[PDB]
Amino acid sequence: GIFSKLAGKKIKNLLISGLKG
Repeated sequence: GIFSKLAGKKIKNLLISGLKG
């Protein structure tokens, strides 16, 4: 639920961090 919907955030935080390098 809350963690399922919030997943869209964490995933976006790792994508930008993994692509920023």
